[PDB]
Amino acid sequence: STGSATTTPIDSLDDAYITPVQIGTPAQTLNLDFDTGSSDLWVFSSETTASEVDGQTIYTPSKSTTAKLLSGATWSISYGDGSSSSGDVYTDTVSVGGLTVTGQAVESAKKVSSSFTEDSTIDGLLGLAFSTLNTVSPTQQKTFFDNAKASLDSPVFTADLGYHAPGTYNFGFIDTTAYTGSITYTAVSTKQGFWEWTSTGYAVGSGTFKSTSIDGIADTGTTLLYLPATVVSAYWAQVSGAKSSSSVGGYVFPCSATLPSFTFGVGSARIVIPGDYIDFGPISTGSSSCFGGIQSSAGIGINIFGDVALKAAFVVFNGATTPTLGFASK
Repeated sequence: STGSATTTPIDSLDDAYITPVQIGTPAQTLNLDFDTGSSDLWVFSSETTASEVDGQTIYTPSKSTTAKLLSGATWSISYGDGSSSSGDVYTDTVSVGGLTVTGQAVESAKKVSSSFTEDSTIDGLLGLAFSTLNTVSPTQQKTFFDNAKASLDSPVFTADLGYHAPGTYNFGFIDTTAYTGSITYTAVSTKQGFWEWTSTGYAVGSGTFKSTSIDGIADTGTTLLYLPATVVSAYWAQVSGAKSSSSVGGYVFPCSATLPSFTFGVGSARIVIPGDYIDFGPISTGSSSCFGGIQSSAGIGINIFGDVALKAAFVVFNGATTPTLGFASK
């Protein structure tokens, strides 16, 4: 089997992407944030504290003839950025772009933090990291991909995120029309539960490539590109007037600037992030200070190849017995 679904930016800055997902019978369609950096499929629901719902579409298990309470199971997740959610668990039928999994754990939120409430466009998360990070207790549950894997034509999914435009998540096949040149594959460590890999270096603008190993995660649920302070400083040093602002929370730059590209290495291959992809617009409405899309990972504890980086590529998440990651230009 295969599946193919369009993923759409939630706003004009590509702060996140939503993908429609069919849950239950008859189908209830929710727009979920596909997240290769976490491993829980959780949704706003009829059980969510009313004051914490503000415009989201909810899953109502009592209206699904295929929903079953997973007795005794609870879940609770605290994301790196301080957001959180928790609740109980149903199993139900979940379909993504024509690909159907029966008995998928659908984690129903009883509580969500303010960041989730305030984002009316995101109805929940669909985790695509390794199932070892799943938070359901006392019986850990599998991700949608893990459940689908054996049925797929090939045990892969691909992320093709758009810049200020829709893109695609495919399951079970590689669309050879969706990228240019070749796909370069690189090793993955699953030791921390992530799609963790090592970039071979970077360049700033038309500058020379610096060969250096940068370990990090391919994380569709993170907006920005988080890299070591040395690398980030070298980037922003090429933008007149750029500075790191503790008050704002990272590097800012004059909105009148033209940003240089940023290149990252995948083996001997190179992925070029155009300068425009690194512009996250005014820090507040009407400001002439703009927020940067490349930020320091210092004090995160891990480097993160988030949407800024991934949207410059066609990315293969290869879930074979020994997983790997593939990157192509597009």
